[PDB]
Amino acid sequence: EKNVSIVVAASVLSSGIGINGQLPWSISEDLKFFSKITNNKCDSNKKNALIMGRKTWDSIGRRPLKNRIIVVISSSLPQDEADPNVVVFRNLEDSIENLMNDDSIENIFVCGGESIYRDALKDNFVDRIYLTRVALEDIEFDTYFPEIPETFLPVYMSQTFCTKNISYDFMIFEKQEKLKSIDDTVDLLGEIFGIRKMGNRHKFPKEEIYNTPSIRFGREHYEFQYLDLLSRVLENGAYRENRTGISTYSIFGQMMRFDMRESFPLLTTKKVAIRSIFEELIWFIKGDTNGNHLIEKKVYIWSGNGSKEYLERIGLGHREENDLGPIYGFQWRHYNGEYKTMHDDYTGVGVDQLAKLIETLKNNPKDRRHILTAWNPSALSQMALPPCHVLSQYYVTNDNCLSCNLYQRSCDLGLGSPFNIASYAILTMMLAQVCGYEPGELAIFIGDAHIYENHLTQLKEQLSRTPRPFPQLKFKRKVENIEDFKWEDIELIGYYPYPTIKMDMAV
Amino acid sequence: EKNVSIVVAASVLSSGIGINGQLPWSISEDLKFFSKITNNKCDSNKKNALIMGRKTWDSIGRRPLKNRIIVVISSSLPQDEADPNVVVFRNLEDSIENLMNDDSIENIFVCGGESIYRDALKDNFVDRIYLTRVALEDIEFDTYFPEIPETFLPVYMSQTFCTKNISYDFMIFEKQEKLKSIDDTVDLLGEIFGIRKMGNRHKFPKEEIYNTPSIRFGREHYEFQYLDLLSRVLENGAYRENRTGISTYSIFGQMMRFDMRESFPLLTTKKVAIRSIFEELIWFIKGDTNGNHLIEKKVYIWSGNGSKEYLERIGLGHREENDLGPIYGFQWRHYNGEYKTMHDDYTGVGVDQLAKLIETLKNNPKDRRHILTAWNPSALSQMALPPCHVLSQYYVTNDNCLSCNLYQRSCDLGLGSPFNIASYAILTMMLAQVCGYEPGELAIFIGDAHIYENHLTQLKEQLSRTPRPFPQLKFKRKVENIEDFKWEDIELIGYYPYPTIKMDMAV
Ligand SMILES: NC(=O)C1=CN([C@@H]2O[C@H](COP(=O)(O)OP(=O)(O)OC[C@H]3O[C@@H](n4cnc5c(N)ncnc54)[C@H](OP(=O)(O)O)[C@@H]3O)[C@@H](O)[C@H]2O)C=CC1
Ligand SMILES: NC(=O)C1=CN([C@@H]2O[C@H](COP(=O)(O)OP(=O)(O)OC[C@H]3O[C@@H](n4cnc5c(N)ncnc54)[C@H](OP(=O)(O)O)[C@@H]3O)[C@@H](O)[C@H]2O)C=CC1
Ligand SMILES: CN(Cc1cnc2nc(N)nc(N)c2n1)c1ccc(C(=O)N[C@@H](CCC(=O)O)C(=O)O)cc1
Ligand SMILES: CN(Cc1cnc2nc(N)nc(N)c2n1)c1ccc(C(=O)N[C@@H](CCC(=O)O)C(=O)O)cc1
Ligand SMILES: Nc1nc(=O)c2c(Cc3ccc(C(=O)Nc4ccccc4C(=O)O)cc3)c[nH]c2[nH]1
Ligand SMILES: Nc1nc(=O)c2c(Cc3ccc(C(=O)Nc4ccccc4C(=O)O)cc3)c[nH]c2[nH]1
Ligand SMILES: O=c1[nH]c(=O)n([C@H]2C[C@H](O)[C@@H](COP(=O)(O)O)O2)cc1F
Ligand SMILES: O=c1[nH]c(=O)n([C@H]2C[C@H](O)[C@@H](COP(=O)(O)O)O2)cc1F
Repeated sequence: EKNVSIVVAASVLSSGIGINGQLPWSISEDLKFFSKITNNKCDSNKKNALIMGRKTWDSIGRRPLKNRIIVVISSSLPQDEADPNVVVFRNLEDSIENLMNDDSIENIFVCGGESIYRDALKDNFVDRIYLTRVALEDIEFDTYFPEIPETFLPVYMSQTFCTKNISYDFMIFEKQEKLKSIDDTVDLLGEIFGIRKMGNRHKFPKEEIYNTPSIRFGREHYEFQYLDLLSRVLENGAYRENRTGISTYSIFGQMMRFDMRESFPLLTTKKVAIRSIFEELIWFIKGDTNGNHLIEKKVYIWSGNGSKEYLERIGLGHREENDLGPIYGFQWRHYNGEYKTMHDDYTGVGVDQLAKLIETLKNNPKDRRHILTAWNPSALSQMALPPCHVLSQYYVTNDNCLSCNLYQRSCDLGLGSPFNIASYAILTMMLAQVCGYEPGELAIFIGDAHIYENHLTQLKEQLSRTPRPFPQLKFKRKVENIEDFKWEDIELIGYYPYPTIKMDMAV
Repeated sequence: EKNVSIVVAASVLSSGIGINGQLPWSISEDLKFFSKITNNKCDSNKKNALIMGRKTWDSIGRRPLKNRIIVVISSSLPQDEADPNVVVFRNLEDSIENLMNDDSIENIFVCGGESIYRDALKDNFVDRIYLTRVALEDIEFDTYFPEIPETFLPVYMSQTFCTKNISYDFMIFEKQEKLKSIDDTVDLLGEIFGIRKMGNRHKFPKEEIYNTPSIRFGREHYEFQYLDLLSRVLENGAYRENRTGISTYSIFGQMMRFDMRESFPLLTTKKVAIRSIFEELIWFIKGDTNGNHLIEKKVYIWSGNGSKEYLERIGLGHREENDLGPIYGFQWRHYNGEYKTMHDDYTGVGVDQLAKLIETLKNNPKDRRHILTAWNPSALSQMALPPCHVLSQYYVTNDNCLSCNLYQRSCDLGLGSPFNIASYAILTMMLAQVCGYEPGELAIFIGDAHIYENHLTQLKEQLSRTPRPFPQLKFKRKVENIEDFKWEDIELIGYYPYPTIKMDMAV
């Protein structure tokens, strides 16, 4: 028995694959993907067979594919022995004669329209599925890819790629059937030493809290860098109290890694409020600490830490209603500046870290001191809340890309973390355009990674959703100064998330 | 054809296993390891056979081991059928009849003295070796474990454990003989997209720069967290210039993780100057920036950045010879203090972060703001060198352990990194004793991880050395204040490193 794999490129939601006898898109890299997989063989004196329907055979110009033998399923095509690279069969079952008879065929690929896909799955001929999920859904389709049967399980999901501002993935599905001593030794050592063995302090998450657990070795989509951290906290998190009335499950010392070259790290397993994230970031960039300016733009994330009852509770009753004090955006633009109120004019006072960062990224790109800090011990007592994202470093690669590292001392994985991922991604892209670079990578290093106990049912629901390709984010215009960005300048392309999940903030 | 494994506990350097008819040590957990490994079986109605010499049979009191059959090799013991749990054979080869005849034996273990080990290896009877490396060498031995033949390769090396201040490892050696489509798909995607696929920017290190490459899935010893970072830089490092004349190979965004409960992360692949590391750390704690105080104690690590030629070169010619300026230990003890010279009295000026950190660690252990920073933009111009270890956070676990996270913007993997690993480990243990806790974990997050080009032959030599168990570090007395620590108070137990490697610092 030889292998029979399905190759298909379908839309991410409705699984559309065609329109009016052709594809709904033109993605060059996806065709090169089709070519390399269908040519991938082990024996030199053998070829692969590509099965396709007649309409698909028409759509490719009715011309052969090099180094391969095309098999056309048709009820009315002549079975002429003229073309040795193209053969015609009357039904799909007969065309699977290559298995038993033809020993010159190594592997078999099904890749030819809805009619052939649906019959190849209903008759249980397919061993593996190569799916290319494309992020295009507000268009018209007339040919779809059938629903994948439950007998298949995902084993691979690539990172998100981008062609002509279109996001797409690459997945592999395997059909289900019915080193040995190293794992045993580690288990025995774990029985002897309790939590003395550090592995037992970092236990692998159980399958019941592992997002898409059938993907073991192919967890390439960088949203798994966030989802697996959720799983790691649910497994190893210590129940601990904190300044709020809501206890958490907390571990210490974690990291996440994200790409920004070919996609934008906005979570797809939950609809993330991208507008509020931006309006908070430009609020930091402008140097503003007036909490009213966010409420005037219908952004209330800082209303909890900016009520008169909260400020008098922490010893800042002399402060105005939403005067959050010297915080993010006051240490960015006026570091070590004497803070009075939020209405005063601070032009010239303090150290403008953001300005020095932009000027250093352009004049000395390979400098190792592109640092933006917000942890100022002399001003902590005056802040409405100590900074969570305390320090960030930036890096110019040899191909003119801008990467970013962030250390955040405390991380609300339910609310703050999805914001921190997107917020510092936008900041890096802003810094890249003003400095003339392209976006690079984003790494976030976390101290107290925790989950609030009132987010448990919500985050467990989020872990039940298999991720979708990351969207794209582009700027509509090039700005003179970094302060000039507006919400209308941001174009979010290809974002098809799961429904939003409500989670209450702990004050 | 059953399995024949060797179980042995030998010294780390000389491979001593016995003295005067008994063990050179008493490690309880190692006996539980011997028991669990020799009892590990698959069939309920089968037993394992334990082969041992006569003198070894004497050393265990001539009493049986539960659920197992002991096989004694002796030329003079009576072959009485009285005891069914003990059988005697006249030579080692005859006793390997367990393979052909007794189908009631599942696995075979050789574990009985130098004479049996050497004959079992010279006759090629052993399939696998379970080695427990013990860090005790300045004692007396009379029975040794033979040199492991080249036909064996290590496949596992556990973390370092500790019993009665003795460090030890657990290794597995396999004998050499004569998830398939996922790797193919990822390789094809790497051909289509160049450095567009993030995996190609983080290529797995080649075997020629991978320390002990035969250990694929068992790289548990946390010195591999440092050695693999060296391998990762040699593979992906971009050749970049910097403020010095010595270029580096640099990557961005890396992390290392170390245990501190059962061992001390002092590198064994190179003899690390631990005294200089400590004398620099207490120099930081005391708040001292006078570089002469380190030179007076024969510690010259800061002499390069504190020469009259270097200081005048970077615009500090007004400064005294070794006046390094407000640096580590001046932001620790006197944050935001106006720095004059190194001779002035700074008692009372600035924010004492170290004092507040200790007081916060004791009074509010689960607080999420145990932060010690050294990045002060207002003082960077006055420093002889901006801080490399810029910010650190501390964490109290539910079992009264103190963990530490460090963000390092720039990392000299040849010189600074071995110091940074050990230094912040010592600092965390000092903070743990003054606050009444035990050492926890150490995680180091790195920005610009690089290797200087004049360290290439040296670090490749270091990568050729298989690691040894981490040592132990204990304090001889409980101190009143953290400033009271002295070098004589530190006892380094079980440190048997490889010879030191000379590497020049880039000024
Ligand atoms: N995104 C992707 O990966 C792909 C998309 N497509 C798109 O899908 C569309 C085409 O698919 P689709 O509409 O389903 O047409 P098909 O490609 O499935 O071709 C159908 C033809 O195959 C023959 N056929 C099908 N079933 C049988 C049967 N049971 N017995 C005998 N003959 C059979 C018939 O030929 P006959 O009339 O001669 O009897 C039929 O007309 C196009 O738009 C194409 O571009 C196609 C391939 C891949
Ligand atoms: N750290 C560890 O893992 C272990 C350490 N040890 C230690 O090592 C020491 C003992 O080892 P060791 O000194 O080598 O003594 P052995 O344990 O190897 O026993 C030797 C005896 O086995 C018999 N024997 C050996 N070879 C032959 C042969 N070719 N034909 C017939 N009989 C043979 C002889 O018994 P006879 O004289 O009756 O003929 C010989 O005296 C002890 O200190 C023990 O504690 C032991 C086991 C494990
Ligand atoms: C059958 N078909 C429709 C089509 C389009 N995109 C797809 N995409 C995927 N992922 N899977 C499919 N089955 C698929 N099929 C095809 C098949 C081949 C070519 C084609 O020109 N292939 C060249 C591509 C050459 C190149 O781009 O380098 C080859 O050599 O295979 C176009 C459409
Ligand atoms: C043959 N021998 C010497 C000895 C000591 N340490 C070793 N350590 C290792 N790693 N490997 C060996 N072969 C070894 N052998 C032995 C064998 C068994 C026991 C013993 O008492 N074993 C108990 C373990 C008792 C316990 O768990 O405390 C068992 O149930 O097997 C002591 C010494
Ligand atoms: N404990 C604690 N956690 C914090 O995150 C935090 C912040 C920042 C912040 C970030 C995000 C939110 C928030 O509500 N996000 C949302 C989530 C889902 C759907 C919609 C939204 C939406 O905002 O529309 C609130 C606050 C300041 N102070 C804090 N304290
Ligand atoms: N560029 C750059 N790199 C740095 O590491 C650095 C430091 C800290 C430091 C740390 C270590 C050394 C050093 O020489 N270590 C050794 C290594 C092997 C064997 C012996 C020694 C020994 O000292 O005895 C020098 C300096 C201050 N300023 C710096 N600038
Ligand atoms: O950007 C943010 N990210 C974040 O994770 N938090 C959460 C983390 C923690 O749950 C809470 C309070 O921090 P702490 O209790 O350490 O003072 O703020 C707040 C932000 F503003
Ligand atoms: O504790 C230290 N750790 C460290 O890694 N360096 C190295 C890193 C780098 O090679 C150099 C400073 O880089 P730069 O001056 O360009 O920021 O010092 C120096 C220390 F003092």
